[PDB]
Parts: sequence; structure tokens; C-alpha cells
Amino acid sequence: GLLDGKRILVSGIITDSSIAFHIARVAQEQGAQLVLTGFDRLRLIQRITDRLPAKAPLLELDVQNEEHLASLAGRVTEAIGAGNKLDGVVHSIGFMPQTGMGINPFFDAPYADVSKGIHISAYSYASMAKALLPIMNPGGSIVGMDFDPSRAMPAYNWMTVAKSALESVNRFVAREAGKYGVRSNLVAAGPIRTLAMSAIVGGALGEEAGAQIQLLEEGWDQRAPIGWNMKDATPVAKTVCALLSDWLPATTGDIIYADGGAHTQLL
Amino acid sequence: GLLDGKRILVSGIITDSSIAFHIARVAQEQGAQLVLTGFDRLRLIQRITDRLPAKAPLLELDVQNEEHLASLAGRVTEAIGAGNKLDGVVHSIGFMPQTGMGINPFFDAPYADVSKGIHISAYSYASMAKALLPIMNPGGSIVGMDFDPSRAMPAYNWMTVAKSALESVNRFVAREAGKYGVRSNLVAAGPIRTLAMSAIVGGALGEEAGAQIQLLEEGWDQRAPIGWNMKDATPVAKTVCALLSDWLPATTGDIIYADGGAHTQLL
Amino acid sequence: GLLDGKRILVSGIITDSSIAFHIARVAQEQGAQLVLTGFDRLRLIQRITDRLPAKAPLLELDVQNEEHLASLAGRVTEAIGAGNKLDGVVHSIGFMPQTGMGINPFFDAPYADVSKGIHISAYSYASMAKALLPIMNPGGSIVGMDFDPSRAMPAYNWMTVAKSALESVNRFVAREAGKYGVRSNLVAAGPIRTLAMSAIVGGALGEEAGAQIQLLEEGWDQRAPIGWNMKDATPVAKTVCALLSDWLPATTGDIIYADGGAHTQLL
Amino acid sequence: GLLDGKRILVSGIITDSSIAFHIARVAQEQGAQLVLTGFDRLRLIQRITDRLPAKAPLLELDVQNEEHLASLAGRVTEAIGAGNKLDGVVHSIGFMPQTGMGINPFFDAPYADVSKGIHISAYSYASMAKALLPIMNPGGSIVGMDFDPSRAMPAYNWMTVAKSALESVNRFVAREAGKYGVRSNLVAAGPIRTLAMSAIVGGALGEEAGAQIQLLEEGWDQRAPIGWNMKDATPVAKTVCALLSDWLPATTGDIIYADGGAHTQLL
Ligand SMILES: NC(=O)c1ccc[n+]([C@@H]2O[C@H](COP(=O)([O-])OP(=O)(O)OC[C@H]3O[C@@H](n4cnc5c(N)ncnc54)[C@H](O)[C@@H]3O)[C@@H](O)[C@H]2O)c1
Ligand SMILES: NC(=O)c1ccc[n+]([C@@H]2O[C@H](COP(=O)([O-])OP(=O)(O)OC[C@H]3O[C@@H](n4cnc5c(N)ncnc54)[C@H](O)[C@@H]3O)[C@@H](O)[C@H]2O)c1
Ligand SMILES: NC(=O)c1ccc[n+]([C@@H]2O[C@H](COP(=O)([O-])OP(=O)(O)OC[C@H]3O[C@@H](n4cnc5c(N)ncnc54)[C@H](O)[C@@H]3O)[C@@H](O)[C@H]2O)c1
Ligand SMILES: NC(=O)c1ccc[n+]([C@@H]2O[C@H](COP(=O)([O-])OP(=O)(O)OC[C@H]3O[C@@H](n4cnc5c(N)ncnc54)[C@H](O)[C@@H]3O)[C@@H](O)[C@H]2O)c1
Ligand SMILES: O=C(O)CC[N+](=O)[O-]
Ligand SMILES: O=C(O)CC[N+](=O)[O-]
Ligand SMILES: O=C(O)CC[N+](=O)[O-]
Ligand SMILES: O=C(O)CC[N+](=O)[O-]
Repeated sequence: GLLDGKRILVSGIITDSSIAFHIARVAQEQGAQLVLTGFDRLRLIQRITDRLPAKAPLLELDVQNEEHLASLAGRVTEAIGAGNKLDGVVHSIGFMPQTGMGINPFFDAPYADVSKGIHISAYSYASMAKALLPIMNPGGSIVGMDFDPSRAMPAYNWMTVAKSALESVNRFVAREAGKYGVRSNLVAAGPIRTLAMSAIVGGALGEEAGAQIQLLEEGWDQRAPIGWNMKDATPVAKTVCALLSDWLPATTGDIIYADGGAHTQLL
Repeated sequence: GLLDGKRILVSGIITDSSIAFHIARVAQEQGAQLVLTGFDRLRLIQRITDRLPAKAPLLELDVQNEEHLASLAGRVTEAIGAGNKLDGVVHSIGFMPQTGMGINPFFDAPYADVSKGIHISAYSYASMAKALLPIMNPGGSIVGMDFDPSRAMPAYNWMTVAKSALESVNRFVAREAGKYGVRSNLVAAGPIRTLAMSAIVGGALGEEAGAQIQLLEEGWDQRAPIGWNMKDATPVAKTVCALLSDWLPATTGDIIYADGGAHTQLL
Repeated sequence: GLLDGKRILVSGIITDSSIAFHIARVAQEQGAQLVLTGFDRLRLIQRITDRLPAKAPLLELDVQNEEHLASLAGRVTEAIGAGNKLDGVVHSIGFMPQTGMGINPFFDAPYADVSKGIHISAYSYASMAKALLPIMNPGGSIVGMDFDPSRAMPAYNWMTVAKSALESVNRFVAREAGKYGVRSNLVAAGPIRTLAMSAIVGGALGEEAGAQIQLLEEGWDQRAPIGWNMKDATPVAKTVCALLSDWLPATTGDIIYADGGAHTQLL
Repeated sequence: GLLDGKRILVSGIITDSSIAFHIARVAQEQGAQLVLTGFDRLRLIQRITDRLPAKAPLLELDVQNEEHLASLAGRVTEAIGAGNKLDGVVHSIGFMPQTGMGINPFFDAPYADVSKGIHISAYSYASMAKALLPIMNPGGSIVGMDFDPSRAMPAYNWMTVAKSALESVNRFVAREAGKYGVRSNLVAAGPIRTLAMSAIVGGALGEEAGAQIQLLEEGWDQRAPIGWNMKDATPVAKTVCALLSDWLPATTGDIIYADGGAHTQLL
């Protein structure tokens, strides 16, 4: 077991197509004892997570709720038991209002919506680290989900800006995490066919947006020297578990690219 | 004159130590007709800008004020004359509340403060582009002021995150600017001894923060193969004018490093 | 005149489609006094360069010839006159044997051929800097021609590896150049339809290789927010002149992208 | 066992201080069946490798020897047995003549020495890939040792250029490796006190060189949020083993930084 007898918090499960679900699944398969956090639809998330190989306590976490973050460490300690600490934390949380994405013009996205997006997608990685580092063991690992924003691309728009902010936050979280002997890193995943992506490809945020994202997917597999399967989140999940493990102990404030090596090729 | 006959909006003058003041000065020296935008203390800015080689109309622009941005293009056209468009736009605007910087711990920065900082420092570049692109000529140039946030550093904290977000926004503005035949680029300047900068070195955001920024400055000059004078904004100002000129016509969504080449050296 | 009164050595003119020819043309148009350097076919280069706006002394330089480099500074001083120094140096030199490029498998390139390519394309930038820095004025500029090798691509193969080596060498040349008050920078140009480029598209280095280069140049124009005209070297030439000028005085060991902003966009 | 049942070739053991020795050690600890390759001093290498947890066949490989590379796959197949293939390949090979490093001026390095350096340090990664990919299983992994050359630094000089070339080669090897279902990645390690490094700090390549490398070391630990122990190669070894494992299956043509996160921080 890669994560044998490691206590790992996993956020960001909403459906069985969620990357976080596949992270949670592979984590438990490798002997990790999980604490799950969920947002808004808790009855749904509890039902979805019942299909995981092992049962895991589910805590409510809205990263925009200061009370939720303030109480989180206590609620996690209650779930995993007194005198026990976290060895792992997975940030798999991302949102951007429709106005900040798709055929909705880049300039027409009002800041109130962008701010909400940056709050949930970027700042939330710092606030999660703050809440949970006090209850994290030395040799611990914090991992966030990233989408390479080094270059602008159609439709992703302000979500790309939010990911650029996240990458920057990760490098600062790493500074703080370092004091606790804890690593902080992002996995830059290739495109994964979640509900949200499938909807976007289906034209949910306008036709050209779906068209450009479908062209982006196809270009991604073409470029990737080992190919890229957008319907298979397992390679991403295994990469998150690699960073949660003891086998990247000199990597922090950094980004691991689980993208089939697409970002290393132009074509 | 590098910018002979070019009409250029220049934001972000507050004092004569402002990078924007030195941009404005060098721009006018090179035959540019300037429109100035100023925030909050207009009587002050009007007095400061009277020392510029040529007199320039000063417009009020708070980038957080929706009415100011909505009205901006009209007020600019009124100043430069009907049937006349801008050839240049300088974003020299930046702010992060005290909580987002210095010895004020990175995790203790409330999002309301970080959001206000990202609004003025990152989003404002997109909203300035939205307002002004409709009144910009083909072959035009938009330039923003950047501080390399590729790597985390002490004290700069959430301002670095704000700069990471700005870099991402610039790449998207470039996509929109391209339709108007306009270029969008950032100048990544080295540390410049502004009033706010001197205050920070003086320990205005805590002793440890001032100590770290002073060590960062000294390391910057050491690394820079052509040295770095933090008391000389002229090389930064000349670099902005180079991007405002017709002499970088194939560069857009990009970053020019006016840092003495410090970012290209480890030491 | 951007380069009025400046004495600039320009290498790498072989035909009138050469980037160096357009660099030389734009430089002379901006009041630069040129020293030209040519390889092997001197009669040809002399004839081609007669079409430049002004006549310029032509010196033989094979960068693989130690005597040519040893004697260079002397021969340049004789041409521009004793007591006069160079203000500018353009490295527009590039070669990789057929085996190092095209459908010729990457692994099948003999090192003897790769080494010849790296010698001419990468090391020669350091060689030219060594020979010429002693006869260069303070505030001077050395500029090399680059093709972004940050990501691998089809056909370019070992030429990409050579460009990666050049980028690295440039950063070290900048350290040495710094002592002389001289800047060292690369222009990362987009694809330009030179004789060799046209031949390669025509299938000169195999059909599949020509097909991939044609898809690369087409993808380049699409990505570029301000488009990319591969038949127009003028934007590249103007960018070199910008670096040779006094208007990027805080940029060294660095890379300016004259690529229509293609490298800042994914699509 | 992380590498349970995996057959892995490991090059670049010369002493027990070698990074390759620690890679080899940690690999065997994790259930890997090793083939070792050695250069020049074979009686020494056999003696050194006797201290490894398990007995491993040692094959002679000079990467500059065409006969050695042509015969390698056969000699490896003989060692691991007919109908058995490699699941892993470790390139831990690096050399640059004294003239290419230290206080020996950057410009004074003759290309013959630089070419020899680039041959062993960069090209050899492609040579090993060519020889060994035919006898490598799907889901296989090739790993090379890298020192981040993204920024120039004192003393490392042409070895940095060689590492820049290696990074570029890796991205091309990945394209070829991809056809065999094999990944190709570099581990960018922080400075490790090998016999060679200890000698350099001792002033073996001049006093100023040793002084700069000692300042680089100390700055590295300072910057690294989780610190950096240059006397501990285990974190580098564990990182190579992570890439050799099945736990980074979507990472190829890429670079993993085993540097304490030093490359993510400025200070
Ligand atoms: N799907 C892709 O193609 C892709 C690629 C790379 C990176 N990512 C990143 O992966 C992460 C996971 O997203 P996904 O693709 O699995 O989609 P998803 O919708 O399944 O996951 C997003 C999660 O964010 C949670 N969330 C939203 N707002 C929240 C809030 N205020 N507080 C707490 N949780 C909140 C949702 O409940 C959900 O569980 C995101 O950070 C996303 O940006 C996505
Ligand atoms: N000084 C440095 O060391 C340094 C280094 C690199 C980049 N920069 C960047 O240079 C730019 C200019 O800053 P500076 O260093 O000249 O300092 P400065 O204080 O002189 O300039 C900042 C400007 O931002 C303006 N501003 C603040 N809030 C605003 C708002 N809501 N609407 C409109 N304008 C607003 C201020 O009025 C001021 O004119 C900033 O973007 C800064 O981040 C600074
Ligand atoms: N054409 C493109 O698409 C493109 C794109 C970006 C960068 N570049 C770079 O621009 C530079 C100029 O090449 P180009 O595209 O104008 O083609 P070109 O063939 O016109 O220029 C190459 C030049 O190299 C010279 N040269 C070759 N071997 C030499 C040697 N041993 N000593 C001295 N000079 C030697 C040739 O004589 C010729 O003048 C090269 O470095 C090339 O890699 C080209
Ligand atoms: N030690 C560091 O500070 C450091 C940091 C990062 C990366 N690296 C890289 O790690 C790798 C291993 O080097 P090291 O630091 O363990 O030092 P080392 O001297 O122990 O290892 C170098 C190895 O290269 C081998 N070698 C030299 N020429 C060869 C040839 N022609 N054919 C085959 N093998 C040959 C030597 O026999 C030796 O085993 C190198 O690629 C090095 O650049 C070193
Ligand atoms: O967030 C991302 O990066 C993917 C966009 N999406 O489908 O939610
Ligand atoms: O804003 C910056 O990037 C630096 C100057 N400052 O205000 O601290
Ligand atoms: O060298 C280059 O980058 C392009 C010139 N060429 O070989 O076609
Ligand atoms: O090879 C390296 O990068 C480490 C320097 N050294 O001691 O050989």
C-alpha cells in the first residue's frame, strides 16, 4: 500500500466522475484512511461516496464559509480521533461563474463573479492549508488540482486566471507548510470528462466554446507522447497519490503534470 | 521621437517617484501626446504632473468604479478630440491591503482584502482594456506594470499572487486586443524605490519584511549581469516606451523583463 | 533613426530571404553603420548585400574556423577605423546537418553531425561574443536569432536541442557581456519562409516532415493573437533593432518573442 | 515494494557518493531486479556495487563508444534472460572537462571539450534510449539526472549548457519512447556532495569557483521551504524510483524537481 496507514483529507467529490472521487478511490486502494469534505449537496455526496472501496467520514466544507474553516480542524480531529493528525490533504475544489467562462466575452465577466471564482479556486487552497496544517504530521503532503494556465486558451477564460492565482498561492502555502515539515504541490491534470466538461462540450456555455474545448481535447491526445484519455481520471488520481506518498519527499511549491506529457510538446 | 505623434493614456501617477511619472516623462520626451488618469487625490496628481515636460489632460479613474470605466472612453475622446483614437495605454496601477503583505502572516490575509488587491492589480488591466480598446488605433499598444511572480518571495505575499493573476489576464487581453490590431504586454520591472517601497524597507509593514525586501534588492543588483539601480526608474520607463513604439510589433500577451537580467541568473 | 550613429556587426546573410538581410536592411534604414560577416559563398553574399540601402564592408567569418575568430576583431577595427568600437553585434547563424532534422529518425542523428550543428548554432554565439566584446562600447548590444525550444516539435529535432543550448549560452554570454556594460539577448522569431524553410515545406527533408512544418506554421498564425505572416521577416528585423537600440537597456541574458504572441496561447 | 518485479538498468555508479548508487540502493530496497552499467574503472565499480543490498550484473558502457551502445541491448538481454525486457532505465551520467567549468573563463572553453561534455551529459540520454527502447516493456520508464539550467549560475558554466541540451533531448526521447508505451523524464536534483562536488568546494576548479558553489549550496537550503541536505542523496533516489514506478503514469518529456522546492522560491 503506497499510502498504507496514512490519514488523508479529500475535498471536491460531487459525482462519481469527479477527479476527487478517483483520488479517494485509488487512495483507499493503497491503504489510506480517508476523511471526505463535501459542499452543499451532502445527501448526494454521501450516496456517491458509499461506492468507495472503504467507508469514510464525510464533513461539510464550504471554503467561502469562515465558520466551516474555523471549525474544520476540530471536526476532522473528532472523525480521526484525539491525538491523531492528518498525513495528507487533497484540494480538488474549483468553480467559476458562467460569466467568467465560455462564449460569455472575457471582458463582460463582472469582478464580483471572478472574485467568487478566485475565492473558491485559488484562495481556498491557502485557507484549507491554514485550517489543516495545525493538525498535520511532519512528512505530510498537501495537493491541489491545477489546469496549466501558463498560456491563454479559449473558453476557460477567468478559470485559467484563477488557476494562475492558485499556482502562485501554492508556492506561498509551501513556505508555511515547510515549517510543519509538510510539502505543498499541485497536479496539473489534462482535460477530464466530468459532468461539467461533458456539458461544456455539449455547448452548455455556447457552441464555439464547446467546439474550441473539443478541439483542445483532440489536440491534447495528439500532442501527448503517451496519448491522453480524457475519460480516464485514474492516471491523475495515481499522480495525486504519488505526491501524497513518501516517494516525492524533496518536491514542494511545485507542479506535477499528469497530462500525458502534452505540455512538453508543440506539434 | 520614438513615440512621435502617438496618443497614449498613462495611469498610475501618484508621486514623482511613481514608475508611471517616469513612463509619462520619457513618453513626452519621445514626442507622445499624453492623456493622464489619476485615482483619489487629483489635486496632488495635477500638481505632480505639472513638472512633466509637456502639459497633459488629467482624467479621474478609480478602476474599482464601474461609472468611471463606463464613461472613460468618452472623457478620453473629449480630451484628445473627436475622430481621434489612442495609439497607447499604460496600466501602472497596483494595490494590496497591508494584511495581504509584510510580516502580516500569509494565511491571515482576509479574502475581502486579497480580492480588493486582485481587483486593482490584476482585473483592472482587463477592464481598462475593455473601456479603451474601442477608442484604440490599429498598431496600438497596451502595457501593464508587472513584478515577476514565477517564484514566491518574502513580504510581497498576496501582491505576488495578484501579479501571477495579472500575467494570466494579460495573455487573455492580448486575444481581445488582437481583433483591434492592438498588442498587450507587461513590463516585469526590478524593485524601484517608490515612496511605498522606501516605507516597506523602513519597516512600515514590520521589521522582518523590511529586512527581507532589503536583502532582495541587494541580491537583485548582484544577480543582474548589467547591475540594477532601484533608485533609477528610467530603464523601466524606456522599456515601456519600447513596447508602446512600433519596434516590438510581433510581441503580444508577453512579458518584457526590465530587471537588469536578474531573472535569468541564479547565483 | 533608432540606431543613428551606432556601429553594428550583422552575421548570417546568405540570400535576400535571410532574416539577417532584413535585420541589416531595417538597421541601415534607422541610421546604423554596418559591418557585414559572411560564410563560404562570399561572391554571392557580396552581390546579395549590394541590394541593401547603403554599402557595408563584408568580412569572411566561418565560426568553426579559429583563425577567422582570432583575426575578427582586428579585421572589424580595420573596416570601422582605428579608435572606433562596435555598438551592436547580430548573431543570425544557424545550421544542423540533414541527419539531425526531418523524417531522418531523431535517434539516427550521429553525434559528429549534432556536434557540428551545436557548434554553429549555439557555441558560435559565445565565440562571436569572445572575439567582439573587446571591441564593443559600453551600452552595447549582442543579439542572437532563436526558435522557441521550450517544447519539442516534429522535424526540427536536433535544431531544437541546439536552440535550447543557445538559450543557455546566451545567459552565460550576458554575465561576460555585463563586465563590458554590454547586453546579450535572443529574438525568438516565429517561422520565416527562408529558402531552407520553403525547401523543407516542399518535402526536401521527407514528406511527413514538410507536412508537420506546414501544420506548425498554420497553427502559429491561428494561435498568434495579432496573427503571424511567415513571408514577412520585417517584424522580426524590427524586434532585433529594438534590442540593438537604447530602448531595452535593463534586458540581458533574456529572450524577446517576435512570434505574433503565438507562444503565449495554447488553442 | 514500489518497484516489485520491475527489471531496471541503472548507469552512473562510480563511488558510494554517486547519486546512481543511492538510486540503485533504494530501487533494490523496493524489489527492483537491477542491471548496472559502469564506465572505465570496472574493478572499482564492481567493488562499490558489492555493498548494494542485492547482487546485480555489471555491464561496461562508455556512452561515447558506438560498439558498447550497439552491443548493449544483447548484453542486457543475456543478463536478465531471453524473453525478458527492461521496465526501467536510469541515465545518471554527466561529464564536462575542467575547461568547461570553474574559474576557467566561460569563453576560454574550446568546443572540442564542450562537445565531449554535451556528448556524455546530453546526447548520451538519446543514445541509451535508442539502444534500450527495443528491449523495454510497455508501461516502462526512462529517467535522467538533471541540474536546473533555466537560469545561468557561476562555475557550472558549460555543464549548465549541457543540462539545457539534456532537458531538450528528454522532450524528444519522450516522443520516441511514447511509441513503445514508455515514459521519459528528468529528475532536477539540488546540489549533492559527491566526491566531484566536495573537490570543487575544496577549490579543485579554483578558489572563486568553490566560493560561489558554497554560496549556491547555502542559498539552496535557505530558499527550499522543506530545507535541502546536500549530504543526503536519498530524497533524489526516492524521486527517481517514483518516476520508475507506476505512480506517475501520465508524466513524460517532463522534469521532476527533487530540490527541496528551492527552484519555486526567490528570497
Ligand atoms: N475536469 C478537468 O478537465 C480538470 C482538469 C484539470 C484540473 N481540474 C481541477 O480539478 C478540480 C476538481 O474539479 P473536477 O474537474 O473534478 O470537477 P467537479 O465538479 O467534479 O469538482 C469540483 C468540486 O468543487 C466543489 N466546490 C465548488 N464550490 C465549492 C465551495 N464553495 N466549497 C467547497 N467545495 C466547492 C464541488 O462541490 C465539487 O466537488 C478543480 O480544481 C478543477 O479546476 C479540472
Ligand atoms: N515599485 C516597484 O518596486 C515595482 C516593481 C515592479 C512592478 N511594480 C508595479 O508598478 C506599478 C506602479 O506602481 P509604483 O511602484 O509606481 O507605485 P505607485 O504607488 O507610485 O503607483 C501605484 C498607482 O496605483 C494607483 N491606484 C491604486 N488604487 C487605484 C485604483 N483603485 N484605481 C486607479 N488607480 C489606483 C495609485 O493611485 C498609484 O498611482 C504597480 O502595478 C506595481 O505593482 C512596482
Ligand atoms: N527561418 C526560420 O523559420 C527561423 C525561425 C526562428 C529563428 N531562426 C534562426 O535565424 C537564424 C538565421 O537563419 P535564417 O532563417 O535567416 O536562414 P539562413 O539560411 O538565411 O541563415 C543561416 C545563416 O547561417 C550561416 N552559417 C552557416 N554555417 C555557418 C558557419 N559555420 N559560420 C558562419 N555562418 C554560418 C549561413 O551562411 C547563413 O547566412 C538562425 O539562427 C535560425 O535558426 C530561423
Ligand atoms: N551531484 C550534484 O550536485 C548533481 C545535481 C544534479 C544533477 N546531477 C547529475 O547527476 C548525474 C550523476 O552524477 P553524480 O552527481 O552522481 O556524480 P558521479 O561522478 O558520481 O556520477 C557521474 C557518472 O558519470 C559516469 N560517466 C562519465 N563519463 C561517462 C561515459 N563516457 N560513459 C558512461 N558513463 C560515464 C561516471 O562513470 C559516473 O558514474 C549527472 O548527470 C549529474 O550531472 C548532479
Ligand atoms: O476547472 C477546470 O480546469 C476544468 C473546467 N471545468 O470543466 O470545470
Ligand atoms: O507592487 C509591487 O509589486 C512592489 C511595490 N510595492 O508596492 O510593494
Ligand atoms: O533553424 C530554424 O529554427 C529554422 C530554419 N530552418 O532550418 O528551416
Ligand atoms: O554535474 C553536475 O551538475 C554537478 C556538478 N558536479 O560536481 O559535476
